[PDB]
This record gives sequence, structure tokens and C-alpha cells, in this order.
Amino acid sequence: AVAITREEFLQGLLQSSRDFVARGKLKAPKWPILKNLELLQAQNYSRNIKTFPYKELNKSMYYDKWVCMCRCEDGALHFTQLKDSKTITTITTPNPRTGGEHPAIISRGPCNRLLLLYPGNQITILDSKTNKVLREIEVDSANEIIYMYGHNEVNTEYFIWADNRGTIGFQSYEDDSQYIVHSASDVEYSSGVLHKDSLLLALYSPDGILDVYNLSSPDQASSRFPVDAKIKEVKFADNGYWMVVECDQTVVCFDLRKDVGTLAYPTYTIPEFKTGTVTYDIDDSGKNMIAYSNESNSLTIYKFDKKTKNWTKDEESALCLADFTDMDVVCGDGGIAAILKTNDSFNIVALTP
Repeated sequence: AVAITREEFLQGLLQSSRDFVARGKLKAPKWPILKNLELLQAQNYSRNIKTFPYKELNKSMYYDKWVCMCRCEDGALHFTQLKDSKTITTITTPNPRTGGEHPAIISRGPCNRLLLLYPGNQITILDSKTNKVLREIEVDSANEIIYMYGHNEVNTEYFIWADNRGTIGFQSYEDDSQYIVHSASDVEYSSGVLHKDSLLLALYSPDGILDVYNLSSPDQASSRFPVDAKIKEVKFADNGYWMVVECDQTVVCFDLRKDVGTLAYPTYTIPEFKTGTVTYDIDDSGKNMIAYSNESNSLTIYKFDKKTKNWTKDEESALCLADFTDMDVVCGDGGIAAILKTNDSFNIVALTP
């Protein structure tokens, strides 16, 4: 390929990681007071298709976050992507599979690469810009892959995959070349998330399991983090040292600089779960949160205050608006947007001062 031994590949990973470890260290801009909302568009989507948000270092040394929804009809995949209010686009690309079968996971890679996982651990890579098939790949593992991601800056010849028992490997985009860095039982994972510097990978499941693996030192024991509680997402915050565990009604934030288990601040209870269909999401800085109440059709904004170490509601943000069960948030410099989702459709809401 280009890397002939795992030893050569590991040193490419560490080196490329060192190239970027000191970049992307500036803060995203502070959120203004938000007072107006605009319903931008209502669309249907296929919720069973998991889509991992794509992160890109920007010229201002913080990261942009692209969120993606997929609607799969009749041998086409309709995508809606945005990193803020002014970058909404809808792209249609062909579904390479027979019969209109749905991917289980869709993720992006650099150079307009689109990664499509189909059950049985079969991966197709498309160029979303030219509509060509670049790769048809099979991963030999008896366990279902539950995570697939390609970093936009670090080690950009490979993307990462992980199965639901902790096998972790890297796969070259162009060559038939791959390396396993962790091998498979105790666990049963549903999802994953990759740290900014692409050396730490968290694997987790809804029932409390949270294991962080070190991708650059093969088969070193994963560290297990103590969560009581139903996990719904784990995020590595953009500052590089918070690991945020979004649960159903609690937020747990671990401090990666200290002993495994040490919190960055006291665990936070979402108010007011009733108890109940309130939903929420935290942005990738880990400092800004938006919550939705189906009861009052209102959005509430919370801000984390590192002086007091707790979340407090911003009372100057009365945002009132159809019953959503999940949501995601984006906030590039074109404006903050909330993506409100039912189990089969979604509404995008622009938020402005």
C-alpha cells in the first residue's frame, strides 16, 4: 500500500496527530442573546440510518460541525447538510446497493468521500461530488460494526471502524490495506465518538458502558468510565479535555486530564423532565445547551458558567413555536440552528438575536 507494517502505520498516526495537536485551540465565538426564531423547512428522513457529524478545522482555529439527515427512496439518497443557518443544502446521490437497501451508517471523509455501511460489514465509498463508486470493501469480523468515521485532518489516508465488541481498525481509502489496533466480550456497544486528536476512541452503549481505547498503542487496556442513567450520546468537547456524557435527564462531564472517573464539575439534572418528553442537545464546545419542551412548545437556552461550575438558564431568551423526540444543534458563523426531530421527520429552526 503506502504503509507496509503496522509499526510504520502507527508512527504515521502519531506524527500526523502531532501535526495538529496544537491547532484548533481557539474558542468558538460566544453565543449572543437569542430572541427570534424562524421555521426554515420541514422534511421527512429515515431515522434508522445513523449519520455521524463531520468536523472540519477552520481558518480561525476552531472546528465546524456538519450535521446530516438522510432520506432513502428508490435507489437515491437525499441528504440535508448544514453547519449553521446559511449553509443548508440538499444533495441527491445514487444508492449503489441493489433493491434500495438502506445503509445502517453513513459518514463523510475528506475529499468529498461518502462512507456507506450496509449490514454484514460491507462498505461502499462514493465521491459525493462526481457520483462515482470509489471502493467496495468488506470487513472480516463476526461482530456488527457500530462506528465508522474519517478524520478531516489527522491521518487522512485511512478511516476508522469499530464493531460492537471492541475490535478497532483503520482502513485505507485507496489501497487494499488495513490495520487492527484492538481485538474483541463483556461489552456490547451501540455507537462511538473520536477525540479531536484522533488517538482516543470512546465506545459506549445506552446502559451505562463507556470505554475509552487508545488507538496508537495496540491492545493496551481500555479505561472504563463510571456512569450510573441511560446514555444517549458521548461527545469529546472541542477543548480536548472534556468528555461529555449526555444522558436522558443528566449531563456527566469527565475531566480527561485526571484519574479516570474524575468529573470536571458536578453532574447536572435537566429541568424539568416531566419525566418525560423534554429533549435537548449540547454543542461541541460543551458550554451551550438548547432544550425543547413539547408541553410548552418552547426552546430554552442554558449556558455553563465555569466560575460557578453549573448550568444556568438564559432568561432573556423566550423562544416559542408537532412533537419531537430528539434534537441536534449547529452553530457556525452563519447563525445558530436547532434541528428538531420526530421519529420520521424533522424541522430546522434558525435562531437569531
